[PDB]
Amino acid sequence: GAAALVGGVLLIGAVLAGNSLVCVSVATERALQTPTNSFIVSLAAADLLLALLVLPLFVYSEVQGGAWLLSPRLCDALMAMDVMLCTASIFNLCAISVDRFVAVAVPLRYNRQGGSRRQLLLIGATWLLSAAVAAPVLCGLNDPAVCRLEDRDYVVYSSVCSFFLPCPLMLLLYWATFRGLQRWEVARRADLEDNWETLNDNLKVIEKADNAAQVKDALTKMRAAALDAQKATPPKLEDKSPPEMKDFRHGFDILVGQIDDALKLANEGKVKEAQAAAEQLKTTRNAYIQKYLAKITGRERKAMRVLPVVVGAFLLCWTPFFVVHITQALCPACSVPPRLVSAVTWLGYVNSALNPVIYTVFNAEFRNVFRKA
Ligand SMILES: CNc1cc(OC)c(C(=O)N[C@@H]2CCN(Cc3ccccc3)[C@@H]2C)cc1Cl
Ligand SMILES: CCCCCCCC/C=C/CCCCCCCC(=O)O
Ligand SMILES: CCCCCCCC/C=C/CCCCCCCC(=O)O
Ligand SMILES: CCCCCCCC/C=C/CCCCCCCC(=O)O
Ligand SMILES: CCCCCCCC/C=C\CCCCCCCC(=O)O
Repeated sequence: GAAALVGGVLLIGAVLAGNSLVCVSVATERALQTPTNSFIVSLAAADLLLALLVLPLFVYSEVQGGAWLLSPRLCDALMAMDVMLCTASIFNLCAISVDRFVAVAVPLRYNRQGGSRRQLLLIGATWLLSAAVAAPVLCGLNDPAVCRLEDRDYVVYSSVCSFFLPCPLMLLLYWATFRGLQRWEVARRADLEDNWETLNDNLKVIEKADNAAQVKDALTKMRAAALDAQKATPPKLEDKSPPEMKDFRHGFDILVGQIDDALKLANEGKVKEAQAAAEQLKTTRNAYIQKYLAKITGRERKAMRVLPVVVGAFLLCWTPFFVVHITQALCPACSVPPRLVSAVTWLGYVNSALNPVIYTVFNAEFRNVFRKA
């Protein structure tokens, strides 16, 4: 009993603190405001809701040796929430894989600034779907001194719908996505990184230049780097002929054109004007260039490194739970030691504390936002 209490309090504390720190960090920091991180916030919410609505009465139950002394309707409420929040977590890991696959497979360019908010819409769908899976639990599925899902048909249904069916689908999509990105990565990575650096560095030289000569020299180096980068063809388009190739180079053509206009200004000694033109180059790079540079240099694939770790931890933490529960539901005679049933439940809930740690260790932006304690 004391161990359930101690472990339980620590668990609830860790989930609340870790996941709130994630939510607030995506809130405070512009560098964490990305499409992927919308889902990460959603997952954090699921874990916060778990710590607030489910874990306390779960811990209380465990201190009372598994006994349930409260009403059966409250039990039904708790179990529906339990099922929904577990399902929401999984469906959101699924949604990330669907979102990232579409981002990689379907390059889009918008006229208007900003995102489409399609991630928000997908996240909303994810939660409604999870509620749909969980909804029958609220209507009362049990035949009573314990709080368990006794309906064997329902348990098989949800085990399949919430876990054994989405997990293979999500693993296939993550795999296609990573393979998809690899195809965009140029062989001569270091050369393109050099070009990218020459661009970003000299933009900074231009901002703090003392005179027109320095601005002109920097612009000249940018021009050279832009033209070099324009020749770095990803393997995806290497088998293409001079359509697709028109899209790729066109961005660099706009950039060089703007650099040329800026050079004329710098050459005439119009430093202020040349500097303002260099700032408009920053926006062009963001529009037609920067997203594709990060893809073709291998940076976007690198930034996705944290996702397999999150998925891996989830599978590690929840696979025993679902194997135990579907086995029981399929085969009453397949007697699982109550002690093990309890163990795999704790392991499932411990996952809700792990993700903040995983981000901090395995994702650069979260890690850097952390490291400035
Ligand atoms: C997403 N699919 C499921 C999820 C479940 O729990 C997360 C369960 C489940 O059986 N949960 C039981 C029911 C109650 N829960 C522990 C608990 C929570 C709150 C108060 C007391 C006990 C247990 C882990 C079953 C399914 Cl099919
Ligand atoms: C059951 C625990 C271990 C299973 C973890 C599952 C990992 C989910 C992600 C799968 C996609 C492949 C990820 C492998 C590293 C990236 C590959 C690459 O860079 O091309
Ligand atoms: C790729 C499959 C991952 C399987 C699930 C991983 C579970 C996550 C648990 C956290 C362990 C953290 C310790 C790792 C330290 C090494 C980090 C590093 O080398 O960069
Ligand atoms: C600001 C990041 C959002 C998450 C906040 C942190 C949540 C709890 C994590 C802290 C536990 C730290 C465990 C040690 C790993 C960090 C070490 C490192 O930075 O490399
Ligand atoms: C996606 C993660 C990996 C999944 C692991 C494999 C899942 C296996 C789960 C089901 C095994 C339970 C079946 C045992 C009783 C079956 C009754 C019978 O044989 O008639």
